[PDB]
Amino acid sequence: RLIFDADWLVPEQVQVAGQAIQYYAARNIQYVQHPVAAIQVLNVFVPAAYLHGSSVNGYQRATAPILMPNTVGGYLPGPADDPQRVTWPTNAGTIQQALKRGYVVVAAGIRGRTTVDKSGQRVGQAPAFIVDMKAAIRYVKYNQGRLPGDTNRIITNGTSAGGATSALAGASGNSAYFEPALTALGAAPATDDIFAVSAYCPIHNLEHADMAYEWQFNGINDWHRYQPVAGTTKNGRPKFEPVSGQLTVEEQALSLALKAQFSTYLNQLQLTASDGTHLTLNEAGMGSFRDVVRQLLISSAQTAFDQGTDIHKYAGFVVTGNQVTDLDLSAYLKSLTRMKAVPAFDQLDLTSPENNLFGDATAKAKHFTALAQTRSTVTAQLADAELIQAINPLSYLTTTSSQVAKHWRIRHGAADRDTSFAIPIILAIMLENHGYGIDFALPWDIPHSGDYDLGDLFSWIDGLCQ
Repeated sequence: RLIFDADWLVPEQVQVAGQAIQYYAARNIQYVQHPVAAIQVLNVFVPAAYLHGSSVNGYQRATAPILMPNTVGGYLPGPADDPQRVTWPTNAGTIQQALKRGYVVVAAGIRGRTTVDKSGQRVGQAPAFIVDMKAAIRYVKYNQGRLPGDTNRIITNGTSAGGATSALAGASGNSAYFEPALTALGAAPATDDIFAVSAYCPIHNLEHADMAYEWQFNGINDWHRYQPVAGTTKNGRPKFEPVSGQLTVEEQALSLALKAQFSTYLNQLQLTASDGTHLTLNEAGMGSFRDVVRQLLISSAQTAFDQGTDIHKYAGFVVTGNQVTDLDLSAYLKSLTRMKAVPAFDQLDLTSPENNLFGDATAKAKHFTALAQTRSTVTAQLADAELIQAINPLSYLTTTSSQVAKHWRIRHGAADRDTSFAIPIILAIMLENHGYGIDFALPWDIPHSGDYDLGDLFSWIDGLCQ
């Protein structure tokens, strides 16, 4: 069972800039013996050359990297992708380019917070998303040789909640916490540690995201965002409407308290500089850690400016000659604007996507922080601490309960306000602190999105594999 049959691969082609990309596809493959939702299937795409004993970009059937992208967003279900898919959500263009690059692609469907089983019961809440990702990885590795590509070169990719999925897969290789769930699903008898991690704006470290958000936006009392509404625009993308508001005095009080506590949290992480010096924040949110955030934004501006991009758009920067020499971070942030209210993730009334993510068999949603549980405005339960810890990529970096991928590439746009810049920065520094390879950046004027720099992503991948 769960044996991949190469006879399932059928010839296909997709046009890419007047150039035809030939490949083979094997679709809707069940990757566990006992699935609980229709979405639990995966698609396999292989450059045609690998069925001819030939090569592509230096790769061959036996050596080709296996890109495993997911379409998870908002911790909702993520259907198995396809290079010919055009319906939102999709990263079809990335698969097209990957195949052209010579990569094998296995796109697995992933359960989400809204997924229900055969009796109408919720079966997609935490930790379903990572369990499915692992099951798919195990299916791939179990089928080494049968499936084209090098199973020792699996590289996950994802955006937003999907970025957290990718990061978690890389950080929690062969963790025993997920064995019971994987066993129940009848997942393939193989490992799930991967080669590398690609993650765009990973929405992770949820239990500390509210504190990080306020450390960043406290003092900015108006918020602005677009909320999805009924109806869809081109290719299934939901329609959106602008919504804004002003923080109540109570929210402002909560904001200050959350920002204050971020100092304690950040300091106890014991993050360090290359020379071992401890990064910190004072009671007012100032300090060596704040300088790192400032410098990343300065570097972001410098990179864009160096390539001919005009950076006069946001406030706060100081330019001397051709160099960005300083930044009034508070000014930049006000210019950027606040997106979410307070708390930004663990809402007191349990109405956020994250609250729903932490619901379970009997609770539609739960709190995942002591603060929101204590100040809940509705009857509520606090999610299991062990579960919260288990889905936080960071938990595995300060311990030895898994096999962590050695290569990481993380991106978070400088215009992305879905979570504080501190969130991805913490992951990046912690990875460096524990000896793991990390390529990190805050791309100038890039919003909450991903897969916008394929040239660099693939160059990074080829660098690791060649």
